[PDB]
Amino acid sequence: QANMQLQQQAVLGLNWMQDSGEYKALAYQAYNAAKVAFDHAKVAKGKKKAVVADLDETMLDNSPYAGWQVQNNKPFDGKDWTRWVDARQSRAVPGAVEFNNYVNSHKGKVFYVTNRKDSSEKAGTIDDMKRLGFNGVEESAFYLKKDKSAKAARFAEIEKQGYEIVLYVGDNLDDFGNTVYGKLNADRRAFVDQNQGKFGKTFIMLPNANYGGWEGGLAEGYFKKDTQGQIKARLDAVQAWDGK
Amino acid sequence: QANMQLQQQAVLGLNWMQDSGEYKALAYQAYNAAKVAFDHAKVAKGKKKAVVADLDETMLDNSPYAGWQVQNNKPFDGKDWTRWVDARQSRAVPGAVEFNNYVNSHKGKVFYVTNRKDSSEKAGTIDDMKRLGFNGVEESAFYLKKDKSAKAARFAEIEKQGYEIVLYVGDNLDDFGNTVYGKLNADRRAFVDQNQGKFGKTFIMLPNANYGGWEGGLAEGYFKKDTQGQIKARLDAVQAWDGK
Ligand SMILES: [Mg+2]
Ligand SMILES: [Mg+2]
Repeated sequence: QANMQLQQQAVLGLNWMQDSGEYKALAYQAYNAAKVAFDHAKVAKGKKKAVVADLDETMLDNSPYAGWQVQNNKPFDGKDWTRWVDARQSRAVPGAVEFNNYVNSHKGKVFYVTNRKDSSEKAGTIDDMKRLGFNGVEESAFYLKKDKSAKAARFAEIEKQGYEIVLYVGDNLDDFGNTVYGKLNADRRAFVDQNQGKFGKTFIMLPNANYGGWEGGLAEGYFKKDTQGQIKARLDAVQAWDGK
Repeated sequence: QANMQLQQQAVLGLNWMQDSGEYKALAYQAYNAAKVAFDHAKVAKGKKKAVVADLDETMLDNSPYAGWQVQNNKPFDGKDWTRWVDARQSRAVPGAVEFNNYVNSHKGKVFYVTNRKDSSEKAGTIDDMKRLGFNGVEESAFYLKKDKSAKAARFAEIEKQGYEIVLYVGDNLDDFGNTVYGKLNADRRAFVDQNQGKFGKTFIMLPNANYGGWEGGLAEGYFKKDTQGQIKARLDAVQAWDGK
């Protein structure tokens, strides 16, 4: 089964995210930097300070779903995902709760801009965030996915309400705007070089070695490929020393 | 072959580190935070400002060696590693060169505290660092491994010369001292919680989902286990949703 080959390729990165103190230190580092950024942020007169935050693998830890995929040789499946969301077993990314609550009690507002589905995944999402200790998880704070996965228009909606976004937190570059949405990794890397100065300042990164826009970035039409085509794209992407 | 199963488990994390703009953004974020830390660092009168930096997967990118392991189903092998080092094809972790040069030209000194071998890996190391553009790669800047892998005694040696280490940069928690050297991941995670405030400040983390002290941290005597025992430890470490 090519599906076993596909999920086994995630095992080491899953181990790292789930078990290592290194992963946790990177989460703390991101949220420590995010606090400094928020403290220093200067906002135009008339505006209120907003922080925009992605959820999955930024504030919520869905690693148990990945653990289930590995154990059962399952590729991603939207219906399996909703059952996970409704299981209400999401964990918190280290640092995230304390950061969220800090912002919200110090003249800011965190907005959750997320591609969990507004229709079917809102309830489990809000339940888990309350349980995990996030302050300000009222409906109005959430900009969940409707039709589009691209996030900029939701950022814009927030700006329409007299907020100035002072920072953006995410594990995916598409959490920072639409510049490289649906683009291959060369373009995505180019965006990062162009915006080098913003990282750890206006753009706050969380680590995610398991999935994301970088995965689709491995090859043209990657997500439309079958399991074998996806494995091939992963393997063809490998940069290797010749052994000499 | 269990050895194929072992290296295939690294593929996705290797793809991430090698190809994603996200990895690069995390490297920039770490080095942007490191610059802020260095700018603000206050040192006791009489002392000179030191920065201590690990090399492999902190300032030097050895991902092509990992790419060769995957392509050839090879576990880690010290002799293969030296040939890689002597190949002189090391790449630079994004941000690292600019950070190193900044410190060294602004009343600081970067010291390279590294477990590349002093005897046999020094020459290739220095060659690659000069080629990559690191300033101050004279012999005296390097504290390469002799007998011990633990790093604290080398940090102490630096402190003996009238330096105060203002920050430490690494991809491994053992790059920050000896508190959790050779310990399992629970202890390692506990260290991170105890030192939560230092991350992105005094302790600067780089991402490494491919290998490290966290790998040995998966199980008691992990590095002494055969390939099958190591795969088992990885798999047994997986935290999984029950699917309901
Ligand atoms: Mg996310
Ligand atoms: Mg290292």
